[PDB]
Formats: sequence, structure tokens, C-alpha cells
Amino acid sequence: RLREKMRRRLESGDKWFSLEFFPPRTAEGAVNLISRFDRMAAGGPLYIDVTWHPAGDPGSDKETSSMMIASTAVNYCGLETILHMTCCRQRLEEITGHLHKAKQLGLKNIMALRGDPGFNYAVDLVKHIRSEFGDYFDICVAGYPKGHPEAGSFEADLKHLKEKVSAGADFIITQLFFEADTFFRFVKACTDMGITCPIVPGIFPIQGYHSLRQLVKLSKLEVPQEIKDVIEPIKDNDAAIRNYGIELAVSLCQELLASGLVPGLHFYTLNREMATTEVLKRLGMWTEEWDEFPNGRWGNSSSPAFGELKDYYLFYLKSKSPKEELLKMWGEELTSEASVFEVFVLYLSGEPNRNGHKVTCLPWNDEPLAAETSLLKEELLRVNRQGILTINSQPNINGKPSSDPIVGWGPSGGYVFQKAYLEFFTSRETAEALLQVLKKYELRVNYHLVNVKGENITNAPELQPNAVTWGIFPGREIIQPTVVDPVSFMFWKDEAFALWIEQWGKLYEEESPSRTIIQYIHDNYFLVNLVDNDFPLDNCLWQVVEDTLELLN
Amino acid sequence: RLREKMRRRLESGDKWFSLEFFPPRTAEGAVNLISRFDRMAAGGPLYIDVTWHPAGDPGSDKETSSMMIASTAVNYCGLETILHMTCCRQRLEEITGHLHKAKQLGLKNIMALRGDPGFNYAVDLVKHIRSEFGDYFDICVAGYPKGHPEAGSFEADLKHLKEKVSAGADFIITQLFFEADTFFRFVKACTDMGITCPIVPGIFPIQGYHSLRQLVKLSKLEVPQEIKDVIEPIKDNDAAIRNYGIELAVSLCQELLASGLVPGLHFYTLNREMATTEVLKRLGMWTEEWDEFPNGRWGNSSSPAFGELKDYYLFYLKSKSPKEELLKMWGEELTSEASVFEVFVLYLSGEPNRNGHKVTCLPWNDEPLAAETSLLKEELLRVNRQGILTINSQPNINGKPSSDPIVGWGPSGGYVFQKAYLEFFTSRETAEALLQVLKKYELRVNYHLVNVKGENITNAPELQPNAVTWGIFPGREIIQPTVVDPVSFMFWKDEAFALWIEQWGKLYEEESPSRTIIQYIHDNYFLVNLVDNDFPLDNCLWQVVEDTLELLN
Ligand SMILES: Cc1cc2nc3c(=O)[nH]c(=O)nc-3n(C[C@H](O)[C@H](O)[C@H](O)COP(=O)(O)OP(=O)(O)OC[C@H]3O[C@@H](n4cnc5c(N)ncnc54)[C@H](O)[C@@H]3O)c2cc1C
Ligand SMILES: Cc1cc2nc3c(=O)[nH]c(=O)nc-3n(C[C@H](O)[C@H](O)[C@H](O)COP(=O)(O)OP(=O)(O)OC[C@H]3O[C@@H](n4cnc5c(N)ncnc54)[C@H](O)[C@@H]3O)c2cc1C
Ligand SMILES: C[S@@+](CC[C@H](N)C(=O)[O-])C[C@H]1O[C@@H](n2cnc3c(N)ncnc32)[C@H](O)[C@@H]1O
Ligand SMILES: C[S@@+](CC[C@H](N)C(=O)[O-])C[C@H]1O[C@@H](n2cnc3c(N)ncnc32)[C@H](O)[C@@H]1O
Ligand SMILES: C[S@@+](CC[C@H](N)C(=O)[O-])C[C@H]1O[C@@H](n2cnc3c(N)ncnc32)[C@H](O)[C@@H]1O
Ligand SMILES: C[S@@+](CC[C@H](N)C(=O)[O-])C[C@H]1O[C@@H](n2cnc3c(N)ncnc32)[C@H](O)[C@@H]1O
Repeated sequence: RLREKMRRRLESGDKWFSLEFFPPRTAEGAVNLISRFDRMAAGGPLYIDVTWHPAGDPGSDKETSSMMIASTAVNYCGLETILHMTCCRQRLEEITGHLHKAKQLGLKNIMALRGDPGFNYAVDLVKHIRSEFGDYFDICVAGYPKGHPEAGSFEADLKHLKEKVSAGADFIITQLFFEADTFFRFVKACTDMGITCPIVPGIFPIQGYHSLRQLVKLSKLEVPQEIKDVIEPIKDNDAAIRNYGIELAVSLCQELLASGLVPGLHFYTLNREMATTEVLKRLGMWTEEWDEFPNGRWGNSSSPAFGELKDYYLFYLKSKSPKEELLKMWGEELTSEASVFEVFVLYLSGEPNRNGHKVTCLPWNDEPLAAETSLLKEELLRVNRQGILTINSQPNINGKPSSDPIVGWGPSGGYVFQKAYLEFFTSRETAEALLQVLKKYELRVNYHLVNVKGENITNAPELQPNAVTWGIFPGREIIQPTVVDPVSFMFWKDEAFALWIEQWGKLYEEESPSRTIIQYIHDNYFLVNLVDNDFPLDNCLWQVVEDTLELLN
Repeated sequence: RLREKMRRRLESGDKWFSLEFFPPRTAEGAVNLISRFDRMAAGGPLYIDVTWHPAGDPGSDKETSSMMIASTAVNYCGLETILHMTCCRQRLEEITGHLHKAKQLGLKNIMALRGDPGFNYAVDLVKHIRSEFGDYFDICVAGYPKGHPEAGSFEADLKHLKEKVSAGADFIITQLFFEADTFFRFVKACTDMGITCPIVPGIFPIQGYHSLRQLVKLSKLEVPQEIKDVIEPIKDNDAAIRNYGIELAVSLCQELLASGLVPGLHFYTLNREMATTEVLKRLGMWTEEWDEFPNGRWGNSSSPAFGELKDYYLFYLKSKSPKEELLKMWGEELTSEASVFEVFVLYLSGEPNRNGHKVTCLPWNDEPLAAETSLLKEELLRVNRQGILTINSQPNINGKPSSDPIVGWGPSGGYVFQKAYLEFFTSRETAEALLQVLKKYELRVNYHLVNVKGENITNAPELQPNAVTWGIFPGREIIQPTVVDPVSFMFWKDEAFALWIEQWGKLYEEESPSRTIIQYIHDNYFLVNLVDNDFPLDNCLWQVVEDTLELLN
């Protein structure tokens, strides 16, 4: 049993580590994840666990399902695997079937959580598993060193934690923390209540700017000033960020293990090994494609680490974004699609709406408009004003020092290149006119068009990813941060279209004309993605759009 | 047994195919080869065979040894594996030990060859294996549809083939041919003699320009005019070459299998699957990193297909290069290293030697000096004249259409880039002066220096390959044809240094002063490799060399 070995390790004074992975968005991602499992197992982790993300039908039977990732790890790889579980908006028989399948599939360890929106708290699930399936499953539960964000207080949260662990459970996994002192405080507090189950500290290695930028938003974590200050100059050079994160992790882990109150370190891998492996090797616990820079939904899809961090349970919708402010931003009600066009335009121009409220966000892009779109702002306003609703773009760039404050990245002393591209929704009429016009730009312009119905039109290769950003650096291969890939793009459509009726539509009633307008847009508008391959020349995307309008109008 | 299944396939009218691989030069090459084996096995090849190359100690115990490649294929992969064998300059007990090990290792099939320079002909080996190891091993033998190059005639060669197959053997593998008619002629001729063992036709898919260029040299094969003519315009665009080769292979194989006299097709893979897989899928026999463009010793070392084609047994030293002409070219005798410098200079300038003979070749570079060195000829003459003996180089190039007749390659409508680099030998004194001078070019210049003793000095990353040539093409990832890699470079030194005393030294007697000069050079001269990373600027390699000379002189 897991608890048994953990106690037969604690009593011997052995220190162990564990690794947390999340189901890859894509099948070849699953294959690469399994390869990662095999390679990391040589370190001798006590157990791995697979995150349970409610959004992506976790209890399904596809090769992406967390269930099957865990099942493959435990059967084929032999690694101890804990399957996470959530309760929010789940019915009794669904949970029952899931646990039955897990029993059949051999998921001997179930990690019980509550998730986020016949079960309300995590205590209810632990109690369901203990009542029905007996003591087959080993149950651990989440603990929070500073207090769950929405708890009334840290003391009542500790009381509820006691209640949970007393019902069932076997050990507590503790959310990431930046200083060992707080974890010691938490351990002592639990000790006073007499929580006998071991508490395992969560270690989050900062790996690239994206992780930091997401993490800083989480208020209660209170990222120390030092980390932000040091990173900020380095911000562009992710590799340096990773090194600093490794240094921080080693320091924190050394301080923890110095005390001996820590049975073992729980590392959130984010499906990226090198960082965690280096940290473990520095501590010395390591027993003994290289895609480690996901670049959100743009980088290599086949990478197991592919995926926007905001989809990770830790940063899933924490940016509350109150619905009343969204309603006041994008207009209380819409008279016609012209209103939608206006909203898209203001998001880029920045002038206040007629009601005086600036449109600060859109359903798709949450992050602030980067400083590269200053080179496209006028043309973007042009296209958006004329019904071409851009949701992403970048200018074509020739060789430029990697130290350029606007467009530079990567190891200093390199040269960085970009291909112009344009992601935008359009009316079916505009889409067809765009298809006709492109015929004369076929050689130099790559385009993907897809409807919510799934109909897809593309001239790019069926499965070859079109490289769009790359850099030349001394003594190193060619880095390709940004990619346009039909596979990543094709399923991305489902998210992009869903956002129309999920984030914007819900703001309006079911019979309101605004809802009808949004539904019309969601049903008919195409999703389009254009790339200009002639990067050493002037950006023709403006010209092709202009001739599309001239043909249509 | 292999013969058994082949006959139980022939009698049923089943058609089968086989795949031939060669031991990769590098360990990760072996791993990738094993992956290729696993993936190709889904086609259901009857048997694979592993080439036996005498040069690279084939009967060794490293992970590159053909023996162990075969052993891993048969044990771990389960694929029927034939181990090739050679006789030239091998002793009785070495062969005996090799076969004993094979028996222990489970290499149930031994392919008996003669190789090239107590055994003289392949008949002696087949007879040794049949005498000592009984009928455990299944023996096939090479046959030649047009006649072995050095045979007296095709009829006496056929008689000797009969003799060989009568002693032992079980089937004949036939060297590549371009037209099925000749194979039919060979089959009929053998039939008249009553060769009862099945004859398996060798299929060579042309995959890239390098293969064609090597193959055309082999006279007896007599490459049809059509292939050369069609390829020549395409020559630069390898992918198109591969497509044409696939078409040719499909046509030839269809014509063969139409007759029914062919039990099965034997494909020389060259450790590259896509081409062979496509051909098989076209025929329909397929049961059901992507590095497929080796670029000789420059491309990705980890690729199983890495390696100069001239090392392949088929094109191993066929370019006789008579020793008397080498002696008359590079000087009958040498008075000092100045003579070597003169030879190196003339190789690039092209003026006739004082004796009137033009220096057409050097031990290292056999291929004619490409048309890109016209952009460096004056500086190359400078450096060579001043004791910097270049054996490779390329100019730094910014964006240039891929259709450029001089430097273009790859899919049309791309942009091609190059980093300047310089491979050259130097005196130890010049080497140290170069090391001192480089300190001020450390940021932009990457350098590797290594001696025959193995001492190595480098500022590049320990194992990261420095990319030196790349191209930007529509709707495609960044292609990296040419790489500078410490791993490939580090063992390459052994070949480069060995050539000094093997190809040049042997021309002079053991006590001759010329031999002493060549030995001095081979012992003391460093092997150097410089790369200029600032490709959008003027080539500084000339400047750094000039300041190296200024410091020294
Ligand atoms: C290691 C770890 C892994 C995680 N994995 C995932 C994952 O895979 N998927 C995912 O969606 N989320 C995951 N989370 C996040 C977690 O699911 C959310 O924080 C969730 O909202 C809280 O679940 P819980 O287990 O704390 O349940 P609970 O403790 O029941 O809920 C937390 C809140 O409920 C309160 N509470 C608990 N019991 C009572 C009670 N009896 N009366 C009143 N209030 C009570 C607590 O005070 C606290 O405010 C993970 C968190 C951690 C630390
Ligand atoms: C399918 C295939 C695979 C190969 N694999 C390899 C490999 O892994 N490594 C490698 O180094 N080479 C390889 N070769 C090349 C081969 O080893 C060379 O061509 C070699 O020089 C000839 O060997 P052989 O088997 O024909 O032996 P032999 O037939 O003994 O030698 C060929 C020559 O000997 C003559 N000869 C044969 N018997 C007699 C006799 N009794 N009296 C007089 N003359 C005789 C023939 O007429 C012919 O001219 C391969 C060739 C083929 C077709
Ligand atoms: C992931 S980036 C694409 C650029 C690419 N990653 C690179 O290496 O430069 C997202 C970019 O899309 C641009 N852009 C984002 N949202 C846009 C919108 N609604 N309309 C027009 N342009 C937008 C922003 O400049 C933002 O920096
Ligand atoms: C999104 S791009 C550049 C975006 C935009 N052009 C800018 O600089 O503001 C930067 C990406 O390059 C990738 N990157 C990849 N390898 C890197 C490396 N060795 N060093 C630094 N960044 C790297 C990371 O995914 C990283 O997110
Ligand atoms: C494999 S290429 C290197 C260029 C690279 N492959 C590219 O993509 O352009 C070999 C080149 O080395 C150059 N060069 C070769 N031998 C040389 C020699 N002895 N001295 C100076 N330059 C040489 C020739 O131009 C030849 O084309
Ligand atoms: C050696 S380089 C260019 C040499 C030199 N610059 C010239 O053009 O004469 C060409 C290499 O690019 C690689 N190449 C790789 N991928 C290719 C592709 N899709 N199409 C064409 N060539 C490719 C091949 O290894 C091929 O040998």
C-alpha cells in the first residue's frame, strides 16, 4: 500500500519526492508524456499523480482522459499513480461509475478534491469512497498553508481540514508556498489539532515567464517582491528564468529538508522534466524532443506541456472578471453586429465606450495587448472596423537583435524573426470573398478557415506545423517559439466559438435580441488564420484584406 | 526456420519484402534505429538484415557494432535478422569466435560475403560455417545481375555463383538494378544452370542527390540517362528527388511482381523509412524526429541515417584513385611543410603543379570544390598559403531566394541562410596564437580545436549542436541541413587524422624524409573548426585569422 511504504520510509529516515502531471491536450502529447514517465522514473519517484481537470471530460475514455493517463502509468510504467477527483456539479452515479472503473482499471489511489463550480465539500467524497469501496483506495487531501481563498478564516479552515482528514484520508498534500517558514507554521498548527497524517509540501518550480505572470495574479500566494524584481529584466529570456527558479527551488527545498519534519517533496512538473530533474539532482535525492518552452497554445502541439496555463487547475478562472463589469464594458444590449464591431475596435484603440467605460478585455485574450501591436494598431483598427474581428496578430519582422526591447527574446546576441499572421472572425460573406481573393496570394499566404459546424478549408499541409517565429542564437539550434499548426488550431476552434455563447451570450437573457445577435455570430461567423510567408517584404495581409473588402463591398 | 517460412510463403503465392540497415555511427543513432525497427515492423517485413562493415570493427561489443544491432533487433524487437559476414584479411579464429558469439547471441541467420581488401572467396566462408556450425545458420549469398565488377566474365561469374550456392547457402540476394529486364535475364541464366535457391531482387530507392551522385560513379550499374537528366534541374530540391525515386521504385517493383518470378523485394533503407514505406504502401504490400535528409557527416548526428554515403559498403572506395597518380599530384617527395602548403593551395587555385599535374583531390574532400567557394577563393588561398590548411568552409549568407543557382536549395519560394565556418589544420604554434586571439571574438565566434592525442578545447556547449545552415519555407518548419556538433566532430577527428598517414603517408617509404614530415604533421597539427555566428555581418573569420598570423609572425 502507498501509506505503508510512506511510513516504512519515514521510520527509516528516507526522503522521497513525487511528481504531478496533467493530461496532455493531444494524443501524441499523451505518447510523449508516457515517454517522460519512463525517463523520469529512473529518478525513483515515490508516486506520480495525474491532475483531474473537470473541463476536459476527465472521466472519459479517450487517450487524453486523466483516468487513462493514470491507468497507463500504473499498468505499463508501473509508477504509483494517484488519480485526483472533484465534486462540483457531479451526480452520485457518475462518481460511483468513475470509482468502479478506477477499481477495474487499477487506480489504487484516489485523491479527493472539491473542484470549483449530491456533494458540496471534499468530506462528502472521502466519505462516499470509504463507505462504498471500503479501504481499497488510499486517500490524500489538499491542505493550504495560508488558508483556502474563500474560507472564513485560517482557524475554521484548519478545523474543516481536521474534519476531512478524520473522516478518511491518509496524508495531506500542501499547496505551493514560497517560504518554508509558513509551511512550518501550518505543520505546527495542524499538530496542535493532532493531525497525525503526514503533510507533504508542494514545490512549484517557476519555469518561464508565463508561470510567473499567472502565479502573481493569485493574491493569497503573495509572490515575494524579490522574485518579480529579479525576473523583470530577465523576463524575456525564459531560460534564465528557469535557472533562477531552479535556484529558488533548491534553496527552499534545502531549508525544508534541513528540518526533518518533511517526509517528501511534491513537485508540480507541468509536464516539463529538466527543471525538476535539475532541482532533484542539486538536492541529491535523484537516484540515478526537448520541448520545455510551451509558449501557451502556440508552441509545439505534440509537446506534453502544450496548453495555456490558465487551463491548469491552479489558474483556472481565478481572474473572476465580474459579469456586471463585462456587461457594462461590451454594451448592456446590442442593436446589430455593428455593436460587436465597435467593442472589438475599442479593445485595441483604448478610447472609452460611449458610456465612458473602457473595453479592457475580450473573451479570448485576457492578457494585456502586448507592445508589438503598436506596429499594427492603425491597420488593426481598419480591419476590425470593417467586420474583421481580430483576436490575435503579429507583424512580420526580419533580423533584429534579441535584445530589442519590443520584439526581442531568448539568449542575448541572437537574431529574431517573425512572420505576419492574423487570427480573426468574419461573416460568411466576407469569408467567401476572402477565399476568392487569396487565389492570387496562394504561394506566399497560408490560410486556415473553419466554421463551428467543423467545415474546414486550408491550403497548408494537412499536419505540418507552419513555423512563424524563430531565432538565431550562438552555438545553439534554431528555436521555434511560435507555431501555426492545423492540429492545435483545429480543436482550438471549439474553445474560441464556445466563448461566444459562454462568456458573451450568457450576459444577455434567453429571448433578448442581444442573445439572438450573439447566437447568429456564433453560428455563421468563420474562424480564420492567415500567415504571410514573405517575411522580408512588406506585410501583405493588410492588402489582401483590403482587396477582400473591395471585392465584397 | 527462415528458408522454411520463405518456401511456405512462395508455395502460397504470398509476396514479401525485406529491409536492410547499417550500424549507426553513434549510440543515440542506435536508439533511434531501434525505434525505426519497431515502427517499420508494423509493415510486417519478412526479415531485416544489418550490414557488416569491416571498417568500424563490426565484430566488437559497443552499441554501434553490427553484431549487437542485429542481436537487439532479434531479441528485443523479434524481427528476423541476417548478419552479414566478410572474409578479406580475417583469420580463422576471429571468424570462429564471431560465429560462436552469434550462436550465443541468437543470430540464427548469417549472410556470407567476401568483402574487399585463410579465406579468399565467399565459398570458403559458407563452407567453414557449414563444416563447423552445421545447419543451424541460414546462409544467403550475394548475386550480381550484370556481373561482379572484377569477374573475368558474366559466365564464369555465374559458374562461381553456382559453385558457392552448391556448397551451402539457401537463397541469393541480388544487387540493385534499374530495369527488371536484366534481373529476368539473370534469373533465366541461373535457371539454365539449375540454381534452385530463390533469388531476391535488390531495390535501391534513390533518396536525395547524395545517393544519386555516389551511385552514378559505379560504372557497371550504368544509371540510365533518364534518371540523371530528370534529377539535374531538381538536384537541389532533395524532396523532389525522393518523390521521383519513389515513383521509379514503384514502377520497377510493379513490373517485377507482375511476372511472379520474384518471391520478395529487398529494400536498401539506408536507415530512412518514409521512402521505403511510401513505396510499399504504393505497391500495397504494407500490412498496416523525421530526420530523413542526412547531409553526410554534417547533419544531425543522432539520426540513424547519419554518415557519409562513401562509408556504405556499396560506395566504399570504389573511386580507386590510383596511388601513382596521388604520388605525382601531391609531389613525389617533400622537402618541408611548405610543400604540403603548396599542395593545399593548388587544390583550391587549380593551377598545375610545377611538374604540370593539377592537384585534383585531397585525402579528405573527394567531391569537386563546390561553386560556393568562389565567394571565398582569394581568402582561402591566403589562409592556406599561410599554413592554415582548410579542408572545409562556407560563406555567411543572409536571406537569399531558395532558387539562387549558387546557394539555393529546398522548396522553392523559401529563404536560405548560412553561417561562415572554417575547418582547417594548423601548427601547434598557430593553434595557440589562434586561441589567444579568439578571446576578443568569444561572443560571436564558436571554435573547436582537437589534437590527435585527443586533447580538445572548445567554447561551444558540451553537446548542443550549433546550427549553421537553415531555410525558411512556406507552411513548413525550419529546416537545418548543416550542423556543427561536438559529438560528430569529436570522433570525426580520427578519420581526418588517420587520413594523413593512411592516404598520404603510405605513398612514401618508411625511412623517407617525406614520411617523417607527414608523421610530424599528423602528430602535432591540431584540427580546428571555427564558426561565425554574426551571419548578417561581414565574415570576420578572415580578420581573426589575419590577427592570428600577426600575433604569431
Ligand atoms: C495538491 C492539490 C491538487 C489539486 N488538484 C486539483 C485538480 O486536479 N482539479 C481541480 O479542479 N482542483 C484541484 N485543486 C484545487 C482544489 O480542488 C480547489 O482549491 C477546491 O476549490 C478546494 O477543494 P478542497 O479539497 O479544499 O475541498 P474543501 O476543503 O471541501 O473546500 C475548500 C473550502 O471549503 C471549506 N470547507 C471545507 N469543509 C467545510 C465544512 N465542513 N464546512 C464549511 N466549510 C468547509 C474550506 O474552509 C475551504 O474554504 C488542487 C489543490 C491542491 C492543493
Ligand atoms: C546484398 C549484398 C550485400 C552486401 N553486403 C556487404 C557488406 O555488408 N559488407 C561488404 O563489405 N560488402 C558487402 N557487399 C559487397 C560484397 O561483399 C563485395 O561485392 C565482395 O567484393 C564480393 O563478395 P562475394 O559474396 O561476391 O564473394 P565472391 O563471389 O567470392 O567474390 C566476388 C568475385 O569473386 C569471383 N569468384 C567467386 N568464386 C570464385 C572462384 N571459385 N574462382 C574464381 N573467382 C571466383 C567472382 O567471379 C567475383 O568476381 C554486399 C553485396 C550485396 C549484393
Ligand atoms: C502569443 S502573441 C502572438 C505573438 C507571438 N507570440 C510572438 O512571438 O511575437 C499574442 C499577441 O496577439 C496580439 N493581439 C493579441 N490580441 C489581439 C487582438 N484582439 N486584436 C489584434 N491583435 C491582437 C498581442 O500583441 C499579443 O501580443
Ligand atoms: C512568446 S515568444 C516572444 C513573444 C514576443 N515576441 C515578445 O518577445 O514579447 C518567447 C517564447 O520563446 C520561447 N523560448 C523558447 N526557448 C527559449 C529560450 N532558450 N530562451 C528564452 N525564451 C525561449 C518561450 O516559449 C517563450 O515563451
Ligand atoms: C558539405 S559542404 C559545406 C557547405 C554546407 N554544406 C552548405 O549547406 O552550404 C562542403 C564544402 O566545403 C567547401 N570546401 C570544401 N573543401 C574545401 C577545401 N579543401 N578548402 C577550402 N574550402 C573547401 C566546398 O565548397 C564544399 O562545397
Ligand atoms: C547540403 S545543403 C545545401 C548545400 C549548398 N548550400 C548548395 O545548395 O549547393 C542541402 C541539404 O539540405 C537538406 N535538405 C534537407 N531537407 C530538405 C528538403 N525538404 N528539401 C530539399 N533539401 C533538403 C539535404 O540534406 C540536403 O543534402
